[PDB]
Amino acid sequence: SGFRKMAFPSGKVEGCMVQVTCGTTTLNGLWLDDVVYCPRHVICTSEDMLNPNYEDLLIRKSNHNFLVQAGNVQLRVIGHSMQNCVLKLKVDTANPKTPKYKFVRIQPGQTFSVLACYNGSPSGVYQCAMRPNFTIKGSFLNGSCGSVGFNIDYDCVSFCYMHHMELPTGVHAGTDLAGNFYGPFVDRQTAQAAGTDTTITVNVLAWLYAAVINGDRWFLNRFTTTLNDFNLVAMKYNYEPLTQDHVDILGPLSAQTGIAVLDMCASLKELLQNGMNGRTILGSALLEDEFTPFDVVRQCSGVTFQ
Amino acid sequence: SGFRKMAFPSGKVEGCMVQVTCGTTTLNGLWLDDVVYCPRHVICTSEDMLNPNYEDLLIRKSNHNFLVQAGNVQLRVIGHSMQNCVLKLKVDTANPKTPKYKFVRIQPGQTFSVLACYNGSPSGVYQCAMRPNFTIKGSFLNGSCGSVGFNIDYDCVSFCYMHHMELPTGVHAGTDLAGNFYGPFVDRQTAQAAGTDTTITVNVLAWLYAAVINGDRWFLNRFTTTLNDFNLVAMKYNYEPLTQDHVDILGPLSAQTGIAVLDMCASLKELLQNGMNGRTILGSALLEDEFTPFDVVRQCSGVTFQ
Ligand SMILES: *[C@H](O)[C@H](C[C@@H]1CCNC1=O)NC(=O)[C@H](CC1CCCCC1)NC(=O)C1(NC(=O)OCc2ccccc2)CC1
Ligand SMILES: *[C@H](O)[C@H](C[C@@H]1CCNC1=O)NC(=O)[C@H](CC1CCCCC1)NC(=O)C1(NC(=O)OCc2ccccc2)CC1
Repeated sequence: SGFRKMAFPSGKVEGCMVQVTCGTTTLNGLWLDDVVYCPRHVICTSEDMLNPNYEDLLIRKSNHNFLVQAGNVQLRVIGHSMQNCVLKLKVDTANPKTPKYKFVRIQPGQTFSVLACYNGSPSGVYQCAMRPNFTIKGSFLNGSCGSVGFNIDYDCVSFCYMHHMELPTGVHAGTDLAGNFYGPFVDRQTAQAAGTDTTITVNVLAWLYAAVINGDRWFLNRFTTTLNDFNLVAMKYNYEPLTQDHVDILGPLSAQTGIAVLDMCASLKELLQNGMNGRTILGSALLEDEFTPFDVVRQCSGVTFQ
Repeated sequence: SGFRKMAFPSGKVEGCMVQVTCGTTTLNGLWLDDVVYCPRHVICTSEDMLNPNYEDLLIRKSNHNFLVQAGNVQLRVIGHSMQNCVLKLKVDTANPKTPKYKFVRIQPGQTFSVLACYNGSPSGVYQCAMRPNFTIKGSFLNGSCGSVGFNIDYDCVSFCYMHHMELPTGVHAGTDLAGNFYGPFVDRQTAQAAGTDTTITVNVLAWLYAAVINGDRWFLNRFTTTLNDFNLVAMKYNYEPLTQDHVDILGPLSAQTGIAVLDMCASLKELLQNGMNGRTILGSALLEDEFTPFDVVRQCSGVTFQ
């Protein structure tokens, strides 16, 4: 038993991290087969940032302007191209450590692990969610751009995030691995702000099921609620609407614990209206929303990877 | 910016995990050079558990009774010995993935990353502290024994924990890698209980400094306190005594933020006496104690590893 904010083992991704230097900017790249992926703002200078035209900026570059360091081995760049907001540097060496992998664009509410890196070297791993407002609440300093977020399915790494920038509220914005920003953000120094966020309802409910699986039951009650009457309460507390599809996804957890999904919703209702009254759930004094239903099942049943 | 409960990159440890099967018991081993380390209760049967004599149990074993699987390659055992509560299985193949490593026995209050494993395959990584009562609040199911906890210093893995058992409160007990239990626990099915725990004061203070570094300051005040008068307050709230050595360790964080250690203690005093009044710190509604001063400095300055 026990329940922890668990990240995926990072080894398959660590073998892919490289350093990319162009001009006065250094950041991380992701090396898969003979391509290094990195944020295109690496080609920016301290006087391009206001309104760059990256197409113009890139046509002025030569391959030898890109300095790619994989540990203590320089990789020679033999071609480059831009895909949305990511740069793809073709190098003459295929990464022998390349895992089985996919690029995936995730939905808000989905979680992933972030391997934070500086100068191509990993610093740490932690678990994130894509917030409903398409930011992530990460931990990123200067130099961390190009760190990636990922999930693992048995032997396959699904890359879903690469880091680009920090917004004025101290939250983070980035792209999928094909260079498309999550949310309305752009890689340009202009007025940009996160916008109002909401709590991921289906995830809170999953975490309440995790609590029950692990022996916290003080928050349960005998009541039920309808989906409609629940969402009327969620609306008021800045919670995402719960859909029937959410209810179906919570089916396995409902069946394992014997607590119908709508009964768990009635418990969440009372927690929202009454607070916890100085009590904790799974070591938290807040309602936690960065565990998906799949995360709960993975951790409570012991799924492994290869 | 941002502050997350960050684990070390797990790749160097993933390359060391193996499966150890003896009789009807399967668990994980740690493969370093030509030795596999695993909990000695692997030699127990479902009718030895009450009061085993492991010396007797082990002399009855043959090398071929130990089935060691490193992925889809069986490793042949050529010798075995017992060191305290760990079994050391000598195999005919040195692990080519063996990192630079140390075995270290940590003090209560120190943190580490746990690579949770089943059948020799990693499941996830998360950050723990050794509690003052020598338990850890982990996430462990049947089959997870032999998972290890570790820290990394630049290129060296310092192994500090290997998992053995779960106590009746749902917390976890285990050994250093030389087989010595943390705390009074024994690998025997008898009445054992964690005992009263306390909050790690020096770590709470470190985390308050992390909050200041990251822009939460609402909890600061103009007051100060003496060490004595602080510890009189900590005593009452089941907090560990703060020593002068703790104060010295918090020196760098004090100097970076400009907030004297004893001034931060006065802030912690008021938080203990008044609560947070519905406010959060670094996304928590509780005072967090599983970040050491070194953890805060590592994450806020961007230390990497190789
Ligand atoms: C890359 O390593 C780095 C990481 C970043 C540093 C601090 N924390 C982080 O996560 N990214 C940047 O430094 C990034 C570079 C620019 C991105 C846009 C294209 C030009 C390069 N800069 C930022 O993170 C910042 N913010 C920003 O661009 O967003 C909008 C904004 C910022 C400030 C006021 C109003 C609006 C912080 C510059
Ligand atoms: C190994 O993989 C496994 C992990 C453990 C299962 C559930 N969560 C976990 O962390 N360890 C065990 O199953 C372990 C085996 C025994 C250890 C002692 C020597 C014989 C083998 N068993 C336990 O974890 C348990 N508890 C225990 O021994 O502690 C004292 C106790 C337990 C129950 C009542 C009173 C006192 C749970 C059996």
